[PDB]
Amino acid sequence: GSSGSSGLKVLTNKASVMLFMKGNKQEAKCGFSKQILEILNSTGVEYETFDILEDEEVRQGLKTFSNWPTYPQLYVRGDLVGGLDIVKELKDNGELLPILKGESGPSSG
Repeated sequence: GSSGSSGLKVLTNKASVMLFMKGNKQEAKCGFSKQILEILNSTGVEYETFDILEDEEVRQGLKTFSNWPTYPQLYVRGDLVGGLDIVKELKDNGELLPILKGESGPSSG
């Protein structure tokens, strides 16, 4: 545990849909990094990005927490969802929108 800066869960629980990557929405190569994004966006839901470089501690602090240094990483509800390969998977399948949104409580009754 890298003593210093204790607030990961919060980060992953900052925005409905969290997306950690190098460059953040700000910068994006084009694929892989931007991919997930485009998808996280294509969904139409709400999400955000974060810096994993600027905050090295977080970098490993996350991978060490999620146990998936194979960024990017998507966090939903509370448990780690997965990486692009994963995210895309859901989306592709067509079961991400309902995963991102966050179903809860009755609708009609």
